[PDB]
Amino acid sequence: PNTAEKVDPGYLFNYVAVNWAGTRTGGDFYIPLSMSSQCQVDGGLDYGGWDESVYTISPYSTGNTWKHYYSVGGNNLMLAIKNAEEADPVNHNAIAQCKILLAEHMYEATMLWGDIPFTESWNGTIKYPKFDSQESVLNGVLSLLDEALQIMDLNDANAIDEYDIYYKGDMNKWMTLAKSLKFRTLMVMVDKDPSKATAIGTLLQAGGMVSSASDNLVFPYSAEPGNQNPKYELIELVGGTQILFFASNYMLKPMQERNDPRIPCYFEPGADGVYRGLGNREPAVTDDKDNMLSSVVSSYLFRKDAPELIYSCQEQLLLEAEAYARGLGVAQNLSKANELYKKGIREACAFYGVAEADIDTYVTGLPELTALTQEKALYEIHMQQWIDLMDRPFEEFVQWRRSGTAGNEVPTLQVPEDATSKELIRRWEYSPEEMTANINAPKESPKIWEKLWFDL
Amino acid sequence: AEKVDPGYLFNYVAVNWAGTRTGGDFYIPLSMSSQCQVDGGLDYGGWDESVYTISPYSTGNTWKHYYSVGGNNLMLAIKNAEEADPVNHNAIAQCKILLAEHMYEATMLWGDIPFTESWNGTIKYPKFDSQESVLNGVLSLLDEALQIMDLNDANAIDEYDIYYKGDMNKWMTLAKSLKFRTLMVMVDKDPSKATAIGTLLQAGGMVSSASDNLVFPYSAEPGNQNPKYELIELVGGTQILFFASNYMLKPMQERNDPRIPCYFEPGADGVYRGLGNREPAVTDDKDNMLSSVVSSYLFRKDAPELIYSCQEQLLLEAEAYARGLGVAQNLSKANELYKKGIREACAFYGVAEADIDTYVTGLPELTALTQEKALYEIHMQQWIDLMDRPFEEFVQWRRSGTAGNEVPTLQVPEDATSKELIRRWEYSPEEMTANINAPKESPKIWEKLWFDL
Ligand SMILES: [Cl-]
Ligand code: NA
Ligand code: NA
Repeated sequence: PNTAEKVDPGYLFNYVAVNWAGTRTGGDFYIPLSMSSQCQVDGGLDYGGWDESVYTISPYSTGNTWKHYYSVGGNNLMLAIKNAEEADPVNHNAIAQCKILLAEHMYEATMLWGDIPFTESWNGTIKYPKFDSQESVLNGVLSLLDEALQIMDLNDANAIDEYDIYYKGDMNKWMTLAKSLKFRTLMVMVDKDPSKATAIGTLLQAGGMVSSASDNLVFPYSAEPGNQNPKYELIELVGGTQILFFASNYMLKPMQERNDPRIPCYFEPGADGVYRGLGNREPAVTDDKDNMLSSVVSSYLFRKDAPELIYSCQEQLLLEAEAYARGLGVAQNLSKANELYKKGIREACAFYGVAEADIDTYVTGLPELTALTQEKALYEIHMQQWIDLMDRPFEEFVQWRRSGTAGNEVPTLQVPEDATSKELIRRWEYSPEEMTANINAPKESPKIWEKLWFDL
Repeated sequence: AEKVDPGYLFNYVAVNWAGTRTGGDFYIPLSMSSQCQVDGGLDYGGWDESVYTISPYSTGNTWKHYYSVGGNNLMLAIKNAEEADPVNHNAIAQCKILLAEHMYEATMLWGDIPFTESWNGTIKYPKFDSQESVLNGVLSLLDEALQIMDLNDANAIDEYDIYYKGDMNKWMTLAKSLKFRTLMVMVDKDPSKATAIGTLLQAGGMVSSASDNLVFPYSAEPGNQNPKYELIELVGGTQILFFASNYMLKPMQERNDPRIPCYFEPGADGVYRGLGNREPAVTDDKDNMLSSVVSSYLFRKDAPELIYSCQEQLLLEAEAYARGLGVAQNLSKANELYKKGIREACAFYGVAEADIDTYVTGLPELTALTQEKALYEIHMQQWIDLMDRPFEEFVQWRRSGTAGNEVPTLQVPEDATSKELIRRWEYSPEEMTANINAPKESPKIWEKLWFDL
């Protein structure tokens, strides 16, 4: 923490950004979350055959991911903040930028592990930091974001700019993002802490939150060697043919019932031109000539320059729609909900490259939320959220758990047949290094089916 | 996993292997635990590995490299080369040499490990082979490589061979040298290897000049920078994490070794001075560094990662002649090779020719020493050569002596739990959990491996 000397905040910020994206798109994160959440499937043991399909998350995967949030990301964001505080002139915007990423790092960590270190982390005086409750951590996330919004200065050109790969130092975009991450985090907490409804309402009244694609928080991979999306390498190592990630029936069937024009963007068809999916661990279907008849996840999503989307306007717009449908700090309003639902679906389809005319057709044909019961309207919003997040398995897993209380999650999932667990997965076990080295860690890790605080 | 280019896989392995060897989860554990370097105390480096606390992530990441990243893909590359038309015999040789070297490195950390049953679809949970099996397996792979290799076939891994660009004469020279090195590792525990060592010495054609070195060339190009540079950039670009160990510096000073300025930076007063394990780095009242840090030049972006060197080879040859391993004991020959190896060592680190001459001139002739004292000086030169190559250093230190006569003599770190010097690593968490044929308990870090007496 204080062992390092003078380090440029921008260098550190970008190092964190690159490794964070590398982590989110890596095999020790993307695969566990996609296969365990069942938003994708592995095509059985002959193909993907991922242990994570039956809830076996490797201790290397938890350790590598944990190492990123605490050593690679957290430690260096804190260091960047310290250098920005100590600079002359004080770089207020750099502090805001770094605090927003730090907030998002701790948010992601607690949504996997629940109770985790935070308040005592990155402290030279504390050898072995205590574990904070998820409730503490999530309120800590909100505080960081509010601290960022307070210290930020839109009339100061000084910021992390050349080393800000997200927004190039445009503090209006960081402001817009910080508010949106607040809103998202509040939506995560509001089932367990209903008193958050008020703060949600206040943000909805204020506006100025992520609303179009230019506002997206996205890490841009490129074709340049050295900045290629790790997902490409994953497929190159098995010959360049995408035979590891398959269309899950939990994803494809709802899309087919709604005639969703994203199907060709999310999946490749079978050899006959037909899109067809698979259950968890169901063997991929081939003909006698060994042609693939099952749908695989689109190879386009595993290309070298595939972007890594961290927070999107679709995501925001469908959450706003949900808030109005549920009347969270605002009067229940299915008219406004419908407007935002339609808008979110348009931005979703646009992001994945659906043609304008096909978007129009899809959105036109979808029932107005106005014409449904509040219960059915909310179900359709939740389903659209589930559809939106197939290629964003971390957000998907949060979304699925958040979507319902007392077994009413959308969509309804079955426990994988060959899993030890009798119940659906709800969290990750703690990393081996933290369990060994930290004397203030739990002696025992909670089981993977034990709900986290936010999850009812 | 279907049709894949062997060259693509080979290069992917090479890059990640170098990335692993120069990474903080390998270089730091080995340098700090072996005590060929020190951390300057808790205010500076403050590395847990100084007190033998090797993280379960570090063992897991390293293990993952040898088995998943390296081994699995080398096997896959070999399979694709076997199935190609025409059969790419040289690619197979190239891949087998690297695979041998991967298993060699793994057994020298963990002892008994999977090998014969690894990378097999029919075997869920592979058994652990004895180190003896693995090391003989390493020799077999190298011999298989030398046999299948074809010097009249232009076809090989060339554009994707970052080491030698497909020059199979260099791979031949290397394979023989790795055999020799591996035999030297085994000969204390298995003295019958002396004969095979003798045979290789008679034949020659082993690594002898810098162009023969197996080295991964990092560059200034973003995307191929040495991880050690990033490590120092993250703490401000000033090298305050790796410090001169007294176990390294003092022997160099008593011999007036001209590598001192290449290995270290002097203190602010121009004096080179070292530190004990975990000893706090010394500063003046003005906060200038008076202790010697490891040279920042060694942490530059294009610092090469040396995997097998001609110094290393030449000092081992010198040792073999000094000990009479399959050849008649011969301190004249040993002296010739010792002098030669020291010259190549100093040259590698950029010592000026005149200063090399002075140093080698001033060193006693092995001829004029007892065989015991001559061997001690060879061992000390080997220890000096490997400061910035901590994996090889740790092998070297353990191999250097039997029954507590290692060179140099080391003390156990004060704040370590262990009562004895470190000898191995504990097994990775994933392998202990997932493999039902793994040991229930990991051996303790002070329990000698098979080769180590
Ligand atoms: Cl900048
Ligand atoms: Na829930
Ligand atoms: Na020994």
